Amino acid sequence: VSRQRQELQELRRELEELSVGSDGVLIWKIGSYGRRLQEAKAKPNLECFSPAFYTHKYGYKLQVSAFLNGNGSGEGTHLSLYIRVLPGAFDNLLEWPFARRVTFSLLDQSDPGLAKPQHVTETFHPDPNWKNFQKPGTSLGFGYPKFISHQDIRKRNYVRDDAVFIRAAVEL
Amino acid sequence: RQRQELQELRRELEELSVGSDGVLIWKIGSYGRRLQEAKAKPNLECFSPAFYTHKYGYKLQVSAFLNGNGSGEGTHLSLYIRVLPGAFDNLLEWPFARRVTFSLLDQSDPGLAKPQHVTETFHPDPNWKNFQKPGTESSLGFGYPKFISHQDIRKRNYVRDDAVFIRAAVEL
Amino acid sequence: SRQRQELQELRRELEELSVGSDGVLIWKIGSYGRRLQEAKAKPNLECFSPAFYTHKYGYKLQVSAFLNGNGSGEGTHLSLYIRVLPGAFDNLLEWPFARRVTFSLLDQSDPGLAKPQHVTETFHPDPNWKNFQKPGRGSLDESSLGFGYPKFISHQDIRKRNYVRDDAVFIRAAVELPRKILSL
Ligand SMILES: [Cl-]
Ligand SMILES: [Cl-]
Ligand SMILES: [Cl-]
Repeated sequence: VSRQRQELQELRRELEELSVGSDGVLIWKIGSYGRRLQEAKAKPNLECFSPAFYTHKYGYKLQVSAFLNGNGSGEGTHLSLYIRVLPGAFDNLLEWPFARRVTFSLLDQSDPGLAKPQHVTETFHPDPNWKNFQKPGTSLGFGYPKFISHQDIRKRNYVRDDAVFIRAAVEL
Repeated sequence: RQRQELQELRRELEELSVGSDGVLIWKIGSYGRRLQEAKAKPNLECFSPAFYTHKYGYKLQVSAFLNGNGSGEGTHLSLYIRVLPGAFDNLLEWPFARRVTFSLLDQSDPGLAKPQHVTETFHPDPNWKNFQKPGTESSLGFGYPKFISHQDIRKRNYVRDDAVFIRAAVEL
Repeated sequence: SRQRQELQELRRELEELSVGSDGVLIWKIGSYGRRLQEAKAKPNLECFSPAFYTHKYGYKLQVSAFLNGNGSGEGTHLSLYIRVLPGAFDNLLEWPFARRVTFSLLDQSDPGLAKPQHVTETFHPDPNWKNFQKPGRGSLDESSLGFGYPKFISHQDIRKRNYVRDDAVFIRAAVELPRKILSL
């Protein structure tokens, strides 16, 4: 029994090391949007987390997070989006502070052949003085409290089939 | 209980099945045994792992009747493809209209002699219901009931070490 | 047993997903100090990288290391080797394996503040080395195959710079990939 469980834990860890951006891109699907939005309205600062992902194979380990009902200046009125640098297996091989351009998008879920998608996008340029980007060891989220308002999110296909797509594109 | 813990990992592995520059290579092992099973069970269809054409692309699945079906029954290998519901469907153009190239690979040492692959190409038919957006008649896929005859498959190295390779290249 | 069979099937599926990143495998060897002491006590003690495909539908390779050395490097050097393993796509490939291989022991220094001085060896696989031949049966069944460097880096040199950092070493194997085609 102990062997089968240690085996499952080993495979789960292996799967997590396979979470890697595609040309620096992570697309995070937040399902059950309708329910999760009501949970966030009942509990201020309830945060959703993406799976951890490597920017590129043997790169930085990052994690996207979202407040469906918002946080800080966006609390109760906006979707808020953040990213964090996590301790990664290959940190000693990397340049510090983390200084890669990060592009956040909330995807417009429209068929591109029928209508041009109108994604909500913002490009983050890390400040080398912010502690957030320093080598882990030697949370620290960085992002936007007012990414998209509750009124604006209903104006395009940002929510479709009770799901939203958050895109984080890291310049490699 | 653990059947679903294992099914969670199996589902994640399926999400990691992605074409290499739009290419899926599907190995059908135990050819002799499976061919005999196909002769005894005419509705016996082999399925490839499901795969994404590209990261965040269309989810497809290749299938084969080793003893053939329809007009190829008992005389040919029949090859088909289907669109399956994918996690990113709302981001894609519909109907699926990307050129698909099927090849049965000649397993000849390329350093010795030029392998003579058996190849067919098609542009997906917009009137084929399965090429339309999933969720929006026969359960059969789209393809070739007469891909290669049983006489031709025994020539060259189409069957080698009791295995055949099916290649499906999707124009990205 | 049914769940145990399922675990081994998933483990095989995960191995098929071990693919180099643009032909690159980076292998982290943790607990370096302890493993060096174990290797001093057991001369044949060999560390193995996970098996990996050079590229999707490519060659299956595996890197190996003797922390206390093998052959001419025994007791004085780290020895590095690579071998071809039976892969699912072997019958579609050119044999013998002839793609350029570059081995590196990584100097774990921040590249932005100091130039890391990696220890490197490059080679064009010799067509006469039995391992680089197509994998696969005779009455003689042994494991002596892999080509390499018995004297990759000396024990004196590995203690310089940042080759060992946080009790770990990084071994890099970069393999030459098929060239992309372009129509003019
Ligand atoms: Cl730092
Ligand atoms: Cl995908
Ligand atoms: Cl150390």
